[PDB]
Amino acid sequence: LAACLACAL
Amino acid sequence: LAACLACAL
Amino acid sequence: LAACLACAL
Amino acid sequence: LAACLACAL
Repeated sequence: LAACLACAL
Repeated sequence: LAACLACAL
Repeated sequence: LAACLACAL
Repeated sequence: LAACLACAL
C-alpha cells in the first residue's frame, strides 16, 4: 500500500 | 495533493 | 532479493 | 537492461 501511494504521487 | 498525502498517512 | 530486482528496474 | 533481468532470474 505504501509504495502505491508513492507511485501515485 | 499535499493534503491528500497527509491524509493517507 | 526478488523484490530488490523488481524495484531496481 | 532486458538481458540483466534475464541473467538475474
